[PDB]
Amino acid sequence: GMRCNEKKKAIFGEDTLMEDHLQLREKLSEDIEMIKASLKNNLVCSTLNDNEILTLSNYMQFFVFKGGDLVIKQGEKGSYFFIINSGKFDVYVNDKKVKSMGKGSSFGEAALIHNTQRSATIMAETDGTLWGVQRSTFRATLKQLSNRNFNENRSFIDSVSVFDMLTEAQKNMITNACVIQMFKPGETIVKQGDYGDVLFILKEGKATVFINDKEIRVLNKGSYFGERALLYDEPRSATIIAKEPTACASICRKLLNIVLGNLQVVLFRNIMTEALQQSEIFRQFSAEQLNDLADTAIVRDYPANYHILHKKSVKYLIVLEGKVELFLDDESIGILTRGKSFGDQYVLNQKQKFRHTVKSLDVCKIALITESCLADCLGDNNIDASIDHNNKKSIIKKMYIFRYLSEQQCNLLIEAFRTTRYEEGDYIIQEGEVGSRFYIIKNGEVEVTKNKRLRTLGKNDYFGERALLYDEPRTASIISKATSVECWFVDKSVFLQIIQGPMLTHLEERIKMQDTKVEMHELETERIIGRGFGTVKLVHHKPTQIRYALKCVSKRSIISLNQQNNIKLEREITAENDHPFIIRLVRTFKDCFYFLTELVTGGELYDAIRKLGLLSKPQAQFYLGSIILAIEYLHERNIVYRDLKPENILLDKQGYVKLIDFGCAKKIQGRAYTLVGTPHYMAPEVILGKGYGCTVDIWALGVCLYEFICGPLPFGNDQEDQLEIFRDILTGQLTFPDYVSDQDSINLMKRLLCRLPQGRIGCSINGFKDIKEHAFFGNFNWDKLAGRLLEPPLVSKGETYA
Repeated sequence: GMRCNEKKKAIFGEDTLMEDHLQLREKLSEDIEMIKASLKNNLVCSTLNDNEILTLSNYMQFFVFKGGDLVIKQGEKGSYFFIINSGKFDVYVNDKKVKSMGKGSSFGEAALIHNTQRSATIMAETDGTLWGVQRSTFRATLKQLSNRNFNENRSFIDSVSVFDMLTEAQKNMITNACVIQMFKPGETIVKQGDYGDVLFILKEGKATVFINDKEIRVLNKGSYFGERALLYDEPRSATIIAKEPTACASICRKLLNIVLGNLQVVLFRNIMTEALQQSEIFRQFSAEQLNDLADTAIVRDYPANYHILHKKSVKYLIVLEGKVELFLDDESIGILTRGKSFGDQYVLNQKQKFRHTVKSLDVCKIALITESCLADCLGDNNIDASIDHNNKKSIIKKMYIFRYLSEQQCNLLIEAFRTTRYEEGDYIIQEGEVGSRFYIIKNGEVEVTKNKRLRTLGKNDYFGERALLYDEPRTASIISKATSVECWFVDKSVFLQIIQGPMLTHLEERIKMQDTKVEMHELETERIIGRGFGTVKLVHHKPTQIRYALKCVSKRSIISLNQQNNIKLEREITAENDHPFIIRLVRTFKDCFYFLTELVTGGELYDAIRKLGLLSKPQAQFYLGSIILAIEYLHERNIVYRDLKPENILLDKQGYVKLIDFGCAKKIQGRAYTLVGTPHYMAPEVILGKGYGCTVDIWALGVCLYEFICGPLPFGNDQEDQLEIFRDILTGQLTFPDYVSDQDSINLMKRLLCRLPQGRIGCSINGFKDIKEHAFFGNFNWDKLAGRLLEPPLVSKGETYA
């Protein structure tokens, strides 16, 4: 009997105590009504409907205690929330008796929001029992309720035909406008003849339809009605009455108009945008431009066999319904069905005579875009020139170098483009030579080469942009690899006449820092500039003499709080950020993790506002405006920041802002539920645990504006206890001091600090447009902000760090 000659591995606070007291107990009517009563008064649960509270009530657990047994200690980490069922319980703060609690009373309120160290000890005087629930269970139950409600409502949005032409984002936005409405047997949901404006969808139960007091049919779960009442003012065709207990998801037109705008206008824009984008011309148009074409297009119904067009200043034609046949003279050239379109030729050549014929094959609906309709869309009568102008604008607005310049700067630059032609085999650029030109390929193809082939570029690609910022050797060659290639080009001399010093300095310094492929051994630490988490060192790169910042995240710090999956997700977000008002990552290192970023030398915004005192309107516009662009950028990439506060905003050498610290930031996929952020800045929806998204940063924006204009924080300014901060956030009164003289500032603050996201400015389908166009910003040039053409509020004299 031989043995195994290997080896075999071995195996190895408040929740432990409540386990000793837990017992099974069937809940009666009297128990449920007590729970229901107690939760209706609770900070988080007061807004919840009966079915939500009844669900939460069921997850409560029975805990039996003897007189003298410990329930809660003072200084231990909190977790349970309690409702006293029987007996008496005494509260001893600092080993000193204060209150005596009995049947109906509650304690451990804060535990339902976050892990908090308790204040006092609760002891049991007589033999008594508690109804209890943990945080985990409570937050999980609130998550599941709201999340399933949302998913169920969205499926019903999908089953309703009138919403078919809404986008993903539009459907998700109106899913939140769904209100659940309960009807007992006998209750009439809608009555024949009433001008109602509400769609209804049966989740569970059945309801009977009555036209003229006569039963037509019965309606089962999934059946819906009132979709026409979201579009038009019309009487109800029927009287719908509930047969059994029924739950209805409902959408009112009033809320839809707030959230989405006019539903007919939005649907048509989507239909028209999709059609117009089939043409290569209108793909380059902006969303606004296409929306304008949709709003002003002439819509017409034609009978069959009608000459819609023959030999009229129509340039483009879209089939909304039916079929039309296209003719060149007597030759049929094709049939256009629903969604197809015609007119590329005439859109591009404004003055060209319409040579084609369009004839309806059946009864049809057609959208027509005229010459005036394009001119109004584009802002001038020279359609051919504007389309060319915009084609170029679309190309350069994708490049960092050009996309943040003012519109006036961008227009002048486009106008300065000159065209040249090349024979096949011509070196457009030769490597090693010093360039002074930026190129965009109009026609043909080119080959990028070095020392062998690297790439191939064609129509609307670009190259050589670095020559506008630097005097350096071309790292590659550009050989014309086609028949007769044409490039648009702009000279450096022209670029330098258009761009001004501050923007040029920003670009010079920013594009350079990707070139320096640094290594850890090439960095020398000058001084420390931050502490924590870890430490931030100012470092000096020996080869290039460029100065950087080096954050030092410790391994033992990250592994302690289990932030394993969060540091990798943080690196991803931080690396992808490429906006002028967001910190730019250079590279990372490991051995402790490291972030190498650009050096920001003008200190925190926390200190700047404290140097300035109360900000004037122009100063608040500048800083809040700057934060808006950074936050907008992140929201467009589905990133919620979650920790917006002045501490997390640095100022650069020129006085422009840099958003830092993306530890709390997250790539949003649906509704987020985790409680993160800094309490004073946290949005109500985060605290209430029913789901949130990018809208939280807009609340935070409001908190910042309040600090800027008013001085103190709007909620919990005096408070240190986190429970009392959240309370003031949830139910406190928003007030403004007597020295705040600006009506528009207060209006904006109130609407940014709207508790429910649906009524919050910037949280509708228009997004930040509504914030940017608010009267507070009436005299504010957003165009000049991004391009660094505004005097900032404060310019730092020398460098400044914490």
